[PDB]
Amino acid sequence: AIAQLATEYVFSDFLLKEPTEPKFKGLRLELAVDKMVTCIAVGLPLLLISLAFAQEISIGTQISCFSPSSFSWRQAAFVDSYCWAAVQQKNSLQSESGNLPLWLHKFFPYILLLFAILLYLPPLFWRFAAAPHICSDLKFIMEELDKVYNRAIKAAKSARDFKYPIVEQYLKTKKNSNNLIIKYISCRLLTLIIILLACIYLGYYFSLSSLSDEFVCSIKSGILRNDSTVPDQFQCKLIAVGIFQLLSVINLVVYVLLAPVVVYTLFVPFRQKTDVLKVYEILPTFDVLHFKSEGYNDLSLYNLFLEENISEVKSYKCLKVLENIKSSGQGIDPMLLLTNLGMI
Amino acid sequence: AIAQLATEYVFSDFLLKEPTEPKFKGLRLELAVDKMVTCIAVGLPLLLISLAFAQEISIGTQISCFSPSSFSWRQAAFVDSYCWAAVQQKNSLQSESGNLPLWLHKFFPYILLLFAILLYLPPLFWRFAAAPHICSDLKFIMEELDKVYNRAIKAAKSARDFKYPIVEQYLKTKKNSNNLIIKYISCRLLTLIIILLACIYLGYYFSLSSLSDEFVCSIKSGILRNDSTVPDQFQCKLIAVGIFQLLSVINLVVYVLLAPVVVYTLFVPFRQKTDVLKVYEILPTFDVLHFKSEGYNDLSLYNLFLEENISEVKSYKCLKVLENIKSSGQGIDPMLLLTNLGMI
Amino acid sequence: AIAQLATEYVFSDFLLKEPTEPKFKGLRLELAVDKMVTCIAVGLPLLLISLAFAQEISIGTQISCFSPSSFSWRQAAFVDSYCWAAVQQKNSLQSESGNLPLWLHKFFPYILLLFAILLYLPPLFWRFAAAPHICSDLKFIMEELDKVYNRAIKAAKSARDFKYPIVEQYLKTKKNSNNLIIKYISCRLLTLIIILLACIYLGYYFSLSSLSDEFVCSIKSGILRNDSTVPDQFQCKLIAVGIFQLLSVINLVVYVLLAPVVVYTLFVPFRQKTDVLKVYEILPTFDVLHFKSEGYNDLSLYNLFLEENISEVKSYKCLKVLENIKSSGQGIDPMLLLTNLGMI
Amino acid sequence: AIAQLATEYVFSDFLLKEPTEPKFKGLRLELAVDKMVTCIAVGLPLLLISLAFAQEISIGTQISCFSPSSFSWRQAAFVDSYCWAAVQQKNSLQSESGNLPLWLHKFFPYILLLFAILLYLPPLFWRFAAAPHICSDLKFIMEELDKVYNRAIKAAKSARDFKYPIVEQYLKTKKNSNNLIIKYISCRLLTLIIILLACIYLGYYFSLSSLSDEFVCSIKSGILRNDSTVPDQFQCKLIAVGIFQLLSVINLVVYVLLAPVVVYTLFVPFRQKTDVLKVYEILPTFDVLHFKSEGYNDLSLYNLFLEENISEVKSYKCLKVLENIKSSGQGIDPMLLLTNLGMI
Ligand SMILES: CC(C)CCC[C@@H](C)[C@H]1CC[C@H]2[C@@H]3CC=C4C[C@@H](O)CC[C@]4(C)[C@H]3CC[C@]12C
Ligand SMILES: CC(C)CCC[C@@H](C)[C@H]1CC[C@H]2[C@@H]3CC=C4C[C@@H](O)CC[C@]4(C)[C@H]3CC[C@]12C
Ligand SMILES: CC(C)CCC[C@@H](C)[C@H]1CC[C@H]2[C@@H]3CC=C4C[C@@H](O)CC[C@]4(C)[C@H]3CC[C@]12C
Ligand SMILES: CC(C)CCC[C@@H](C)[C@H]1CC[C@H]2[C@@H]3CC=C4C[C@@H](O)CC[C@]4(C)[C@H]3CC[C@]12C
Ligand SMILES: *[C@@H]1O[C@H](CO)[C@@H](O)[C@H](O)[C@H]1NC(C)=O
Ligand SMILES: *[C@@H]1O[C@H](CO)[C@@H](O)[C@H](O)[C@H]1NC(C)=O
Ligand SMILES: *[C@@H]1O[C@H](CO)[C@@H](O)[C@H](O)[C@H]1NC(C)=O
Ligand SMILES: *[C@@H]1O[C@H](CO)[C@@H](O)[C@H](O)[C@H]1NC(C)=O
Repeated sequence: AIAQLATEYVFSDFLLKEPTEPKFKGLRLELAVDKMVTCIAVGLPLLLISLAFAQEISIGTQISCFSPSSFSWRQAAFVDSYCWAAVQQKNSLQSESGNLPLWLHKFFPYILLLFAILLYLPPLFWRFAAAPHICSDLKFIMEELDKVYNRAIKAAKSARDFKYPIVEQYLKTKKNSNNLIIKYISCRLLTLIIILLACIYLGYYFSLSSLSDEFVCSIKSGILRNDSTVPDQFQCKLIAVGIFQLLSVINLVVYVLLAPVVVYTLFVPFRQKTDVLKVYEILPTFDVLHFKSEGYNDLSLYNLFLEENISEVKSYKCLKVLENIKSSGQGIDPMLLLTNLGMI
Repeated sequence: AIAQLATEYVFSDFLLKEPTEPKFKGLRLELAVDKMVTCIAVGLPLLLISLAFAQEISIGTQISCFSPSSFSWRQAAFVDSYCWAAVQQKNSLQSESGNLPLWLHKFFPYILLLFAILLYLPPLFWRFAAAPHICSDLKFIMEELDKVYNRAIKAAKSARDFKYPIVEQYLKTKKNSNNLIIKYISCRLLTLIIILLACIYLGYYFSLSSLSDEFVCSIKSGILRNDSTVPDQFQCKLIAVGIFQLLSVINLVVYVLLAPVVVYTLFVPFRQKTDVLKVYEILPTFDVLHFKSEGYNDLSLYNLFLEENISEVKSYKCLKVLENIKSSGQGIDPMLLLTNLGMI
Repeated sequence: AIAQLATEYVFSDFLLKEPTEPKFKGLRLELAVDKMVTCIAVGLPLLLISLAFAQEISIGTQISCFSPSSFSWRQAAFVDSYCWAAVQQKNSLQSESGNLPLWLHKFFPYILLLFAILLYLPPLFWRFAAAPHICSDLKFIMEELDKVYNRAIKAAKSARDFKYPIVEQYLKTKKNSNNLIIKYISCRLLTLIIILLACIYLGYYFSLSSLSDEFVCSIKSGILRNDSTVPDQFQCKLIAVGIFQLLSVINLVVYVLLAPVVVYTLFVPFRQKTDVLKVYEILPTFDVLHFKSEGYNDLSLYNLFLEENISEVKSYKCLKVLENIKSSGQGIDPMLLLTNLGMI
Repeated sequence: AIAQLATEYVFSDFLLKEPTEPKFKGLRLELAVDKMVTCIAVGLPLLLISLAFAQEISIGTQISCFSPSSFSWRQAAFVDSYCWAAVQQKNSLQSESGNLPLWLHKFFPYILLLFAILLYLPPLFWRFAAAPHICSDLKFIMEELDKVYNRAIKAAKSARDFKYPIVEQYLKTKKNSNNLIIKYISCRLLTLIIILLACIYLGYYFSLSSLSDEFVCSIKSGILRNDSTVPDQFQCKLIAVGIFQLLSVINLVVYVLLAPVVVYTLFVPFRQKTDVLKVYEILPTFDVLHFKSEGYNDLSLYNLFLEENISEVKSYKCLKVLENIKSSGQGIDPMLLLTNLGMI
């Protein structure tokens, strides 16, 4: 049913499942824009395939050949099945557009599934090769931030009654290596390349004459060759090709809307904005240094992932509360922090 | 079965699922009127699609063409499938109303699913882009309110035997920025625009002549062109078009009933009523200031979400009990609060 | 299968599911008579729809038209499907009873599902708009009653070795406002109105001539108009209309049995009986005042919901044990209470 | 499949599900004989319905009409479906036995499902109206018995190193009111009445001539009336009527075996036997009084439910161990109790 496919592929959490494992607990490991680009680019061809054969849009078989009236039921079934299998054998069928449109019309679901798989591959490579590396580091950074917050408020609480910037040094180190960022821009670049190839294929397929689904087929190989009761050629038509083209144009539109999103995603430093650690600079136990910007290096990628997963950090939430209050400038940062009383 | 679709789409918790995650625990993050508008505007086209092809309303195929009596079973099947695929090819079919009604009749389920998806998109954008931002802030506000209540009753209990309005300052800050409110009114405005476009389409479709489902179809392209045994044209009829129109008028009625609800939702300040924090003004540890009204700013949105999710706050419940008792004015607020004894 | 539908709609907990949420834990929030009225009025039309097309009661298609013998299989299928779609087009079919019976016969499942949905709507509005408001208040009242019981037995225990009637004042306040009660009687009144409209429709439908399922149909629009091989008119019959009428009379009987139940439910003060708080009057820490009767106000509704959900209250259970023992009058209330020793 | 229905309706826990709720934990609330009577009287008609249409016992359609040889496939299908729908219209069909056997043959599954539902109704009324009332009281009685046992062994333990019979007074009070017992005998009496009505109907139906499934049917209303190619009348036969009668006699046999069980259940005092509290009379902290017998009052019903659910009571188990040992009379009750050492 149409509504079942709708639920399964947009309303269900299709490709939105969090990693079912206690190693990454609440950690996203895939940027929201990347998760939605993957969800679209993968589920749309699948949702389109499932629609192209919805039981109410499909009239029946995928091909019909119009055997003569003298032909029995089973002879007509033979003609249909033979021509269906004969869209490959170029000698049997004669089509005005060519044999390539026939191949594309028969194997359109396979090609869409191929595009879905190829578009799922880069997110899979990211989830397996580079997601744990960033997950461990991000979990460590969040733990260290919570610890420095607790120590800062404990020092402030003792005042109301070591000191090494380890996380800052770790991020300074991340500023050097660029392995994770080249992995990220490589998976994004393969996603963009496959999306553009899919756009090219879908634009070509939609550009077909729309009469290329009608091909002349001749069951005259083998012992049927010099047979006389069988006519020389049959007029076959590939049903559901109009549906294929109407769905291919939808896929092409969505993909050419998605490609600018991927291209923008490709520029990872430009997206690093709203410096997340700047809110921590108001802590005594934390050095006054953001030092996170301007590079095609893993530091910018970590900045993005921190900007995403930082809302889970309670200390960040309270510090951002104080920072927003500081916009008015009524009281003072350490006083409001001591008032806070939120170690964990 | 009809009853299965009924269960799935009204009696089941379709699109009423709470976010399956411990980040938002009992927090709604979608106003009840917005949740019901989404549920209706999305499930109704899906429920209608599933009904339009219920096994007891569908007689069989979606098209029937009445081949001549001389035609065999398979030749008639070819005529049916050819004309079904030929509602697209404008050269083959001749219809009094035009080819556009034929397109709309064949692809009515697809268009309804498209409307369902487009109507689901703004709630999805709200759930992903702006729901966590409001969720963290609302959870922090509820925690701070419980904390101030506990501190107020502890001070009162010590009397029977810091002091910074942090949440008030946070809300004062929210009064300034308007990012969340423009996100909210933007998703609501896109919902209204898509609902109005769906109303326009459904009113047009229902306005079709009701004989536009009968089209004359000619299987005479290719080698069949100069064939003589095949008649010049066939009288095809698109079954289940009357069902499509009867369901389109239902969808249009429900949508023109839903559009005023969305328009009213669009006026977020007007809906901010029954000042929820006013009940907290009777606490000594809480400054005597509501300061939440009159603006197209995120403060009004936060007021709505607080009015919704505030029933989960135990301190709010007890304070509202005292406030309602105060209507009689028998005793006194601090005495009844000390009697209360409900820290958590 | 018949037995599967039987299980699903009477033997399963259909529409008897407790709210899957920790906000209301064991709280009913829907009076037993209201829950059963909803279950009947909603599941009966669904159970009837599912029966009307049980695979053993359905002979096959919903319509049969008796084409001539010369007509091929596919031509007869065209006649059947055309007339099925032509019960709408009033020009094609000529029926003695009229076109309205034909519409009602084709769309009987849709009309029953519509009645099921409309009858489910008021309980849904109650569950979403007014159920949490009463749930929070009822949970607070139960907690306060358990607390006053514990304090009374602690005072009695200290004797064997504040004092503000907060819940009594809260109920006195509830005695004033009538928002919840007008919401309740409004949902009940809409339920009664929809039940009466369903009774009217089902009584009309069952009153049909029982030969209105036989209609004369003419496939002579379009190019078939002046065709000669096709006969002027076909004798079609809507199968499963007798089943529809036999099920409509069952639905009408059950609904006219249900309507007095809803009318009685409408009189909420009359149903407030067996004063539940009267059992608490034997506590020293509880003022000697029931003060719950005689009004179209939210207090009577709260009395009903307390009478329903009060069995979950342990203190109420023990107090009712003592009250029943007091019928004999052998010992004394405070002595038996001290003996009780059931703080929680 | 037959074996699937067998599993579902005898081997599965069909209608043996414990109440899925923490209010009644291990409490039966339905006497074993009543639970089995309900299970039989409800699942047997359902199991019979599912068997009457098992895919291997059903040859195909439920009716076959033997159109002439000249009739096409679709004309014969029309005759079959018309006569199927025409068992209702008394003018069309002429049967030797009458139209009532035809009605009963077509709607036999519906009538069996109706009997299953009506037989499920009294157990449902008991489970909803009177089960919680007895559940709370029984749980309280079990808790009080465990408490009195603990206090008795604590007094005995202190000897080796208040005093109010509250549960006895509660049962003395139960001896007065008869609301629960009239509810119980009323649900049992409705069960017996419905079982007897089902026996009457099944004995009548099985008494049919077994040729009443063959009826003469005439498709000659409407424009077919004066038609000549259609014969005057068709010989239709309702297949699966022999299966219906063979299953109706099985249902009747099981029901006339079940009716004496229900009649015996109706005599609730006679079933109150093996005085369960008599085992508690050997406790010092428990008064020496059974006081539970001889009445059409709720006390006898509570005696039955205690006899059923008392095995869950650990104190009862240990006391019955001591009572059985006392049959030999070797030692002494208080000494063996002190030896016991089973407070909980
Ligand atoms: C990502 C964006 C740019 C994609 C836009 C669609 C492009 C790729 C589509 C739309 C129209 C298409 C063309 C339509 C027709 C022809 C003629 C044919 O003999 C060769 C292919 C060719 C030349 C197609 C190549 C692909 C094409 C240019
Ligand atoms: C939201 C509310 C206002 C929607 C009401 C339905 C509207 C959009 C519907 C109802 C009747 C419809 C009209 C009916 C007939 C025609 C004639 C046709 O040649 C062009 C479209 C046109 C002019 C339709 C446009 C859309 C229409 C005006
Ligand atoms: C709730 C109770 C009162 C419902 C009882 C059923 C009522 C509503 C039914 C039973 C018989 C029905 C009538 C039977 C026949 C006709 C004649 C027709 O030309 C107009 C409708 C009319 C007049 C029906 C109106 C509805 C009706 C009166
Ligand atoms: C619970 C026990 C007593 C049930 C035993 C089955 C009874 C109810 C059955 C068995 C035989 C049946 C009888 C068989 C034949 C006829 C003749 C018919 O013209 C009227 C009904 C009547 C008179 C039946 C009435 C019901 C009947 C007496
Ligand atoms: C069929 O007959 C033709 C006659 O020209 C001949 O050339 C060909 O070889 C024959 N093929 C078979 C399968 O006999
Ligand atoms: C069919 O015959 C006609 C005769 O006018 C001719 O014009 C046309 O080209 C022929 N087409 C084919 C497929 O041979
Ligand atoms: C059918 O023939 C009749 C003859 O009177 C004519 O009036 C009508 O216009 C014709 N219709 C078509 C579709 O040719
Ligand atoms: C059928 O013909 C007979 C001839 O006596 C006539 O009485 C009857 O009215 C006719 N019915 C129709 C439907 O024309």
